[PDB]
Amino acid sequence: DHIRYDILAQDALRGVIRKVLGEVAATGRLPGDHHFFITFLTGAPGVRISQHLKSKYAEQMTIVIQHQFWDMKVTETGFEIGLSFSDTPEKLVIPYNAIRGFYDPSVNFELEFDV
Amino acid sequence: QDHIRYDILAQDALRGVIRKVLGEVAATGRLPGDHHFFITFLTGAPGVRISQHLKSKYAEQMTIVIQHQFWDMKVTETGFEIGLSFSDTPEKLVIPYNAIRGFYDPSVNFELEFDVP
Repeated sequence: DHIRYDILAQDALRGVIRKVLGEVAATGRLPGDHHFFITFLTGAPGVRISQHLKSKYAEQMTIVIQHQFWDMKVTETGFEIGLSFSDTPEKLVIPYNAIRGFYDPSVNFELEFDV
Repeated sequence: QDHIRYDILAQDALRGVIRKVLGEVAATGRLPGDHHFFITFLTGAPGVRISQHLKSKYAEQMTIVIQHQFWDMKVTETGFEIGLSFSDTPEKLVIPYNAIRGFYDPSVNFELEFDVP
């Protein structure tokens, strides 16, 4: 039991999500008809949100990076993005370890983690 | 139309798990707990270095077991090297990571598969 394959795998997969949106942010544009549905834990450590959003999605929120999003920056720890809302601009930092689900419908790809 | 190819990205990532695990063992020199690996690879793939004895005994695929009697395990950038005994004649094997087709750890029922061809 000395080997935590489950952890190792999820860090590895986690790092795929890093590479991906890592190159989407490089060019600012999203390739072909691609787009992501990243589901994360609003209260996870490392997460940077607003009491506004947190008082809206107490446990977990699901953003959607499509057509045009903004300010997306991608670090080894997580991704920062802009999220224009009906009444206020929001900017959240979502650390990878906080992501519990990544879904890309264009190529029917799905990742799920234990949070 | 896929511009990202998640599969190739997931595969190299998981292949990366085999690297740190095999690399951790190569460090110490002993498998932890009841862990042991069933590594299946292509004897034909390039970079693979095995003897005529084994290449003839095994056509294209082969499954090796790292458990009780292994020596000189060296993890490199390209793949890894391991020493095992087959029918009492010691052997040295060079397996490049991209030649691995499957990795199984019966100890904790953990298996990984790749498109080795």
